[PDB]
Amino acid sequence: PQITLWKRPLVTIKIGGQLKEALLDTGADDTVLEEMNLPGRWKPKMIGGIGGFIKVRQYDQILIEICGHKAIGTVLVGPTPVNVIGRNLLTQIGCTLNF
Amino acid sequence: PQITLWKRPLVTIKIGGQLKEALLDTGADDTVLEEMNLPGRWKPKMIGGIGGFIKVRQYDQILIEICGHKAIGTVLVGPTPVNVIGRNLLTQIGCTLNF
Ligand SMILES: CCOP(=O)(COc1ccc(C[C@H](NC(=O)O[C@H]2CO[C@H]3OCC[C@H]32)[C@H](O)CN(C[C@@H](C)CC)S(=O)(=O)c2ccc3c(c2)OCO3)cc1)OCC
Repeated sequence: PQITLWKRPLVTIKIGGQLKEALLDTGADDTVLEEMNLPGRWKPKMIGGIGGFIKVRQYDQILIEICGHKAIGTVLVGPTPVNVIGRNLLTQIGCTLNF
Repeated sequence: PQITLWKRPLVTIKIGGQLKEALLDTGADDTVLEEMNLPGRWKPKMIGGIGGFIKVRQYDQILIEICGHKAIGTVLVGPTPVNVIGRNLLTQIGCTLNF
């Protein structure tokens, strides 16, 4: 599909057996999701943007489905104000910018 | 052009007659550039990112060319970690997400 950018590019994702809403974010290197108690091990990480850094938990080899497109990769979990799908997963679903 | 996302979608922009590098950022509502000198009036504003809020200078109706495509819109100047082109200008140049 084609998503215009008049409004926030919000889509439904499936992760850890749950459905959530997330932004398709070409400015995000990594994927950052709201607090959720995913199973398994993790590693601490800090990520920075406008306003500074937040602390997140890095989970690897996580399965996510985005608009029926499956992907598997690293997900960062923490007190982010918004769920963002970053380039690590956008590439896997074949997402491009076009103008 | 069609831009894949294996690397950051960085492009050259021209603003205030000066060339800069900026990130096409579908997760940003607004366009935020690092500290620079711009001609014209401005108003102080606050914007919030992943780590908190920052103070910026709001310049309205600014000419800015993005990868060969002209826009005229609002540009925020302040302590952003990187120059980001937000949806307010991505829409002007006809940019969409596609997968
Ligand atoms: C519920 C209240 O929300 P809120 O206002 C904040 O909400 C939002 C916060 C963040 C975003 C996404 C963020 N957009 C953003 O900053 O846009 C600004 C300007 O336009 C406005 O529109 C939305 C906010 C304003 C970028 O797309 C992506 N970022 C990096 C980018 C700056 C390049 C360095 S990143 O998120 O930091 C990030 C993601 C993955 C990573 C990483 C860093 O490093 C490793 O992987 C969207 C909405 O609370 C205030 C505390």
